[PDB]
Amino acid sequence: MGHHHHHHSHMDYPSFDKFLGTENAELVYVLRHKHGQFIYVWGEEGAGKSHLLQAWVAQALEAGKNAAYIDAASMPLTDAAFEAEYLAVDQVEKLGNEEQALLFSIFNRFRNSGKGFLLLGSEYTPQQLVIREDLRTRMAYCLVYEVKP
Repeated sequence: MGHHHHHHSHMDYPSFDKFLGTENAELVYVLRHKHGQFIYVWGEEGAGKSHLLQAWVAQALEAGKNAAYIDAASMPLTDAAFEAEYLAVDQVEKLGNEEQALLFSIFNRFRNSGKGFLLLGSEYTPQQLVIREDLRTRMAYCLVYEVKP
């Protein structure tokens, strides 16, 4: 249920302070629920936080299934990513060439098999980001979800 998303550009404040009991509760803050197969978010999560991405990766890992999250602005993409069934990519925009074609191939392997779980987050939009048209068309297979009421 939902199907409602309207671009309300607010929440530009970090809002954080020292906890700071040094608990392992940081893992509990990660532990969330799963969601749709192909989900693209912008703002509410994909802003260099990726905690919901890590949650989604972890809940898949618990099922004995392969899952990984990659910072597209901190870590490079590898062919090893094809081992994972659940992929999460945050800060997608800085994709260059090989990694972008690799990602494209990932999209194909997903759509071809009828499998593949993907979660992307950034600050703009999939059809507005500076990417090649071959990848951009594949970005349309991912849903756009805003957690805004």
